[PDB]
Amino acid sequence: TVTKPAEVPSRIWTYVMNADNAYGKGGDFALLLSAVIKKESYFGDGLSGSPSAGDGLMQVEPNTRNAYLSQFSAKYGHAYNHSSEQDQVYMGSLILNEKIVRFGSIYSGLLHYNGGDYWYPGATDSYGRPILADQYANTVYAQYKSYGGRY
Ligand SMILES: CC(=O)N[C@@H]1[C@@H](O)[C@H](O[C@@H]2O[C@H](CO)[C@@H](O)[C@H](O)[C@H]2NC(C)=O)[C@@H](CO)O[C@H]1O
Ligand SMILES: CC(=O)N[C@@H]1[C@@H](O)[C@H](O[C@@H]2O[C@H](CO)[C@@H](O)[C@H](O)[C@H]2NC(C)=O)[C@@H](CO)O[C@H]1O
Repeated sequence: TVTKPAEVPSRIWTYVMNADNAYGKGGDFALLLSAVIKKESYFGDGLSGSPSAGDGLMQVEPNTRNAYLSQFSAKYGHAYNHSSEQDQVYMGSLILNEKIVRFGSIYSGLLHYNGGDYWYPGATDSYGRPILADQYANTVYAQYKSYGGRY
C-alpha cells in the first residue's frame, strides 16, 4: 500500500497523485514525483535566489517546456499554463514518464530527465550550471526508495 510521506506538503501530494492517476501508476509514480520535486525545488521553498527559480516545481527549462506543449495538451485536455502549479507538475510528469518508458528504467528516466537525452559528465544547463545527472539519479532514486517506492 502507498501513503503520503509526512515531509511532503499536502498541496504537493495532491498534485503528484493527480499526475499519478493520469498515468494509472497505483500511487507509485506519486512517490517518485515527490522525490523529484524535493530535489528540484524543495516543494517550492528552494526556488528563490536561483537563476532557474522561474522554471517552477519540476524545474522544466523554457526550451523543454516549449518542445512538449502539444503533447501536454493532448495528454491533459488543456494548454499548459506555467502559472498553474498542477500544470507544472503535469508537465514534469509527462516528460519523466516519457523518459522512463523510452529508456526502459526508472534510473535511466531520472538521469536523462535532469541531463536531457545527450548528457555527458561536464555538460551545462540553460543557465550554464554543471549538470550532475548521475548524482541526481542516485539520490533521487534513494529518496524514492525511502518513501516506499516498489519498482
Ligand atoms: C547543494 C545542494 O544540494 N543544492 C540543491 C540543488 O541541487 C537544488 O537545485 C536544483 O537542482 C537540480 C539539479 O540537481 C536542477 O535541475 C534544478 O534546476 C535546481 N533547482 C533550482 C531552483 O536551482 C535545490 C532546489 O531545491 O536544492 C538544493 O538542495
Ligand atoms: C527537466 C529538464 O528541463 N531537463 C532539461 C533537459 O531537457 C535539457 O536538455 C535539452 O533540452 C531540449 C529539450 O527539448 C533539447 O533541445 C536539447 O537538445 C537538450 N540537451 C541535451 C544535452 O539532451 C538540459 C540542458 O538544457 O537541462 C535540463 O534541465
